[PDB]
Amino acid sequence: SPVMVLENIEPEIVYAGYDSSKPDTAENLLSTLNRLAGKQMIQVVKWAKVLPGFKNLPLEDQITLIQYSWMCLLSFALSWRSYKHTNSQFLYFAPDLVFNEEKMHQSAMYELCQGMHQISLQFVRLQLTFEEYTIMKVLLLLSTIPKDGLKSQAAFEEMRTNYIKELRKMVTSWQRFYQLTKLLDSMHDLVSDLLEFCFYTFRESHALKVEFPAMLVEIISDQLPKVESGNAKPLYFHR
Ligand SMILES: C[C@]12CC[C@H]3[C@@H](CCC4=CC(=O)CC[C@@]43C)[C@@H]1CC[C@@H]2C(=O)CO
Repeated sequence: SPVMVLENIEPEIVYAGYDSSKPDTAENLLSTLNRLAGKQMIQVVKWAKVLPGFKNLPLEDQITLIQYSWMCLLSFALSWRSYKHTNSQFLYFAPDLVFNEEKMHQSAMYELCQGMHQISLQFVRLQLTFEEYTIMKVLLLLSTIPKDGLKSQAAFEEMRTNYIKELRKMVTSWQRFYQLTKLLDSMHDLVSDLLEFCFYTFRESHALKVEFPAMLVEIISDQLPKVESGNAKPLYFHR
């Protein structure tokens, strides 16, 4: 049943809010992009809190998972918007913020922009259906746990596996499932890339003149303060 509920809960529109006009170099794209991230998060939490099964684990587990997987979320989402609106032609961050080989170019991010684009590209080729995306997206929320587990760990695995079963239910064949689960797996590869960059732009804020809101502040100072190592255990799907 969930799928139905997911269409409903599937977050809406979010504006980045960039007073575009004068030269927009690194110090410009990133502070607005971060700002953008800060607003979508308020949206992701609103989304997750009604999710089937997930809304059932105590508030502690819920927030942890959102933290260890926030980057996957937003990035996976960027791909879908880029794919739904521009046919993947571009990276649709926000209605008021679209990227062309020029924005990616002078965003000081061209390389990661290309990676997130390579994802949207896989969406087109596979011609992803909302159903698939919505379920895959829950799988990303449920894809990176604390190396040592969760309080409601047992309840957690049954849940995720159920969503697995659901995605395969949706896939109804085994090749499709496979392509989709392999896509999500690869995501773990991109996200680690996006995170190390986000982290060093964090640690080197003022000096690079790249600001972060406050919402994203309390999250990164929490996410990478010690996990820049390997206490963040992603849960792949294949080998
Ligand atoms: C965190 C980040 C700015 C904000 C974006 C993130 C990439 C994924 C993403 C996709 C979206 O659809 C909205 C903003 C955002 C969440 C970037 C990767 C590096 C960059 C920085 O490191 C900024 O200094």
